[PDB]
Amino acid sequence: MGPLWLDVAGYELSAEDREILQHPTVGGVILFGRNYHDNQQLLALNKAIRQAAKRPILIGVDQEGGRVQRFREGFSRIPPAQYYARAENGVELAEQGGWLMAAELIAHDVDLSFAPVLDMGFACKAIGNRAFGEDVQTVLKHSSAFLRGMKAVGMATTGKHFPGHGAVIADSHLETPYDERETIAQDMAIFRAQIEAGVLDAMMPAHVVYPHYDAQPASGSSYWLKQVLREELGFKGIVFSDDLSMEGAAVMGGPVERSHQALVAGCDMILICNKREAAVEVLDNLPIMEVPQAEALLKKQQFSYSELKRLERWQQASANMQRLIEQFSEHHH
Ligand SMILES: CC(=O)N[C@H]1/C(=N/OC(=O)Nc2ccccc2)O[C@H](CO)[C@@H](O)[C@@H]1O
Repeated sequence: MGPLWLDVAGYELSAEDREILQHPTVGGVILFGRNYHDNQQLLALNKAIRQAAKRPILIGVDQEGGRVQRFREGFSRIPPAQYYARAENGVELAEQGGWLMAAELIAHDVDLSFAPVLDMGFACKAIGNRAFGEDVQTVLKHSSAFLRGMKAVGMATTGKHFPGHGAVIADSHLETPYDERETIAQDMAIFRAQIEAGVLDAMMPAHVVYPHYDAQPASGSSYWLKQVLREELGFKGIVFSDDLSMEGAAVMGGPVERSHQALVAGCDMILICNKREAAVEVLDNLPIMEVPQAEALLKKQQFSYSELKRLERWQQASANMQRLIEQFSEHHH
């Protein structure tokens, strides 16, 4: 596995896709809604991806629940992460949500969901009800349960967006938001806790500048990714970059330079989404490096959707998640 996560255009692989996936710089494919038509098509696509790579390759997706669920039709709907804490039995429900989400992905030959969100609060429009709560303890109580669910079925976990994206409430009018708070201790406490617990296999940093701490976005900052994340907090897992196709070239250079800089800053792996031309430029021009420790993120269990549906745990979780959505969704009222 190499450092690069890239994506494909549609429901099946093109000839170019099959060629690219063999490249040693590729480590993973991130799937989007545009790669999902139906359950059988998804299984076929994932088989094809793994066959084309001719070595282990990660298949990942943003499948959080609520506003962020790429595969919906023919899957169980998972609620916004916010909903668990709104119910009296929120800890049990959060575990069910994590388990169900992860299990259905595993059953369709996906390695991992980029989850959970450990951001604090609902006031950042991009985050909102993706957060488990608005205070440290509510977020920890419910995210920990969600994590336990994911781990129960052998899915690797990813905390995001380190050191916390919950309070980005102003618009910088630039490509990189700023969070101007003099202290983000509460936000970081959540990440510290989950790292110490040993329950995060990976971390995605925030593309956010925290000027009272450091001048660079966390996702491109040695301060955040090395000094804090590694040395102070003792994180031993995989660090993913921000989506590099998002970064402008006027300051950061072209996609090859941006990839290099992310890796030097402390990322293990880099993401280039929705920009095939950039991904190919990086494959064509980035010196080859291996990320063997990424193999830790490969899913640990194998089962089919038929098998999953025969489990009481599935029958209950699916019913309970639909009911939880119905309890708090404005759409269902
Ligand atoms: C803060 C946030 O929602 N980041 C998401 C995220 N955000 O990506 C962008 O914001 N990309 C972008 C934004 C503006 C212009 C071009 C790309 O991408 C990752 C992969 O899909 C997700 O795992 C992250 O959760």
